[PDB]
Amino acid sequence: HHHHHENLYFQSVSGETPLEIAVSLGLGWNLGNQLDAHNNGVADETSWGNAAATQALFDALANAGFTSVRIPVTWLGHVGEAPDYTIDETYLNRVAEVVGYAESAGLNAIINIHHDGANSQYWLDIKDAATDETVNSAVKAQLAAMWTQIANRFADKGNFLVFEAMNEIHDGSWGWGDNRTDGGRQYAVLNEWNQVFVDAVRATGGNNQTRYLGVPGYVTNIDLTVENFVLPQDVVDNRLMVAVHFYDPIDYTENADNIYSQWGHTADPSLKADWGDEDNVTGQFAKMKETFIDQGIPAYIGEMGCVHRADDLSESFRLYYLEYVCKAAKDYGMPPFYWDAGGDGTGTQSWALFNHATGEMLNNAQEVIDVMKRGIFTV
Ligand SMILES: [Cl-]
Ligand SMILES: [Cl-]
Ligand SMILES: [Mg+2]
Ligand SMILES: [Mg+2]
Ligand SMILES: [Mg+2]
Ligand SMILES: [Mg+2]
Repeated sequence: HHHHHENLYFQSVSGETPLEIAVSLGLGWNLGNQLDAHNNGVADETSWGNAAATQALFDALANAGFTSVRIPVTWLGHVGEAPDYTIDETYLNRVAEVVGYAESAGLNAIINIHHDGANSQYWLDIKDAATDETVNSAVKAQLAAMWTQIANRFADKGNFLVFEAMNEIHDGSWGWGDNRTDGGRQYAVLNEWNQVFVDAVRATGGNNQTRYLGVPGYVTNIDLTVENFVLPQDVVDNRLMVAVHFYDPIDYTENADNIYSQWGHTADPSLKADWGDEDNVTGQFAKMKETFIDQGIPAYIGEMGCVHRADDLSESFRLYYLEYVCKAAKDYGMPPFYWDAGGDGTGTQSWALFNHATGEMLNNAQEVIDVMKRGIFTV
């Protein structure tokens, strides 16, 4: 019995133990294909199928019963040259607008560095940082300078606001590259980068000294995280959370080849992926519980989800999958954040639950939201 009263007032992340931190984060949602979107080398919020995000969206998320929103942010084309790596002020203001929508609606919020790290193809380059100390130093300098500016811009915000160091770091091969054969250097470099982020945020002082921060393992993969992640040193206890992503089995959840329409024990074998059923969900989450949660280290599932099926029978399996994964997340100590890429809600690969500009629910989103809420908020 370590729990304590929450003698505060405004919405916030809170708690010292993994399970209490998870309660405060509740059920999450990602503002996807939004501030993460980029085109022609520059972040471009409206270029990947969404109109600009609004307060109306965040009010709708809160009314629907979400607790927290992850706001992926791509900064490409909005950061100056070394040594200052100055962030364009208007873009930073836009990030602050979206954070403010979440704050106003009584939601927790996570902001990050997102597609700057995509595939090691831009400045945030693990492949070359692991072989060239000059590159590693430049990456760290940019990471520290950017996070100093972001932290300073949000220094007045309370603990509703979380900073997540970066997104999905890999050398191009998505976890099956030189990270497997190089003796551990890439894993060590990512751990160093997370330490640089923590140090830079904490050095700004004030509220940033005690803010909850998210730090990922390699390619946000559960196995590579439990095997190789090292928790950074910190000046305060219990304010670093391990970030993982979970889409298993991606062939089903994203429906790439439009052939796997069922999932789990009752699925027809000819209509399902050949792996990744219920035992994979609990088996993977058990690794996170054994390595982190049970050792006092909080963790969260920064992205999860499953695309819509227009067919009634297939959609039943999608709702079952989402309900099963959310209930397992609750049982194993991690808040899940659903991946909502928005768009128009048509086609065979739609993640959208809300129109990102009007806040209106799309198609059967209410039923999807209800099953996810049942996993998190119902015993
Ligand atoms: Cl109690
Ligand atoms: Cl499996
Ligand atoms: Mg073009
Ligand atoms: Mg500035
Ligand atoms: Mg390069
Ligand atoms: Mg040198």
